[PDB]
Amino acid sequence: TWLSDFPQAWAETGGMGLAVRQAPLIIPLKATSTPVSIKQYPMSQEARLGIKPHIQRLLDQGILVPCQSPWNTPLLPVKTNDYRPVQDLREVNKRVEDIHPTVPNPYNLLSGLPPSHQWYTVLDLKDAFFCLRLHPTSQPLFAFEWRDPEMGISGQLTWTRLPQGFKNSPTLFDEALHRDLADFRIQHPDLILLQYVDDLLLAATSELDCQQGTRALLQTLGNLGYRASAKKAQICQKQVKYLGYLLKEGQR
DNA sequence: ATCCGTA
DNA sequence: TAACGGAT
Repeated sequence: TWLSDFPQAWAETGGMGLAVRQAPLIIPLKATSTPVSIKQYPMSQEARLGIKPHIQRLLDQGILVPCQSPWNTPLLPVKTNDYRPVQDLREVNKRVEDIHPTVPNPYNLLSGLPPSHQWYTVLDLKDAFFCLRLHPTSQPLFAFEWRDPEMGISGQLTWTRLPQGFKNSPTLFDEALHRDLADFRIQHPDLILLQYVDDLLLAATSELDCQQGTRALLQTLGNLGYRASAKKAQICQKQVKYLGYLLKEGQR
């Protein structure tokens, strides 16, 4: 199967990703920016318990590390009745220098799919932002408080990877992956590759070309340190769901 | 929690 | 202005 020929390429079988060719990201602040320290709002035990194993996992993965920083933003519990950690990074976002929004809207992106290429593969990358390292100098920006009263735990944690909730993550990820896949595009002139942050579409003129192109794309992604979702993967189909659209016969 | 945008 | 939906 596809899952066994490319074990490195799938979130299921490859372990965590890390885009090794991408230098750790440095996040420039606006000229007048001063650190902001917002106090953590008290969390109910239910929400704390709901969130705890997620925090523990990220610590075990090295994605969260202890720290002490002049920046602090609130951790929110967000619920299905399962709680997930959602950091409110809005006051950090306002203080970070703006970048040009280079991710195309899906309409314009799909306008680049010729009707000549009707064999499709759709892959989405698992925990994409977490594959990009954050430079130690910018890590402090994203600190929050983790207090576990019934374990005598207090202190800040922060991210070593590009974080959810950060206004520039989607754009920075899209740009990083474009740099990492540029050569692939060069080696495969006959293929169409659409990238929308972590959502990929490969289109080919024939099923053979799609099979051979998908193999090469999976191999490339795994080698670069990215991980595709095998569960959601749509491989060499005449019809696929991409970015809310149904792609079929060159339509949509 | 807090911030932004329809009767 | 109260109220809500959606966002972090």
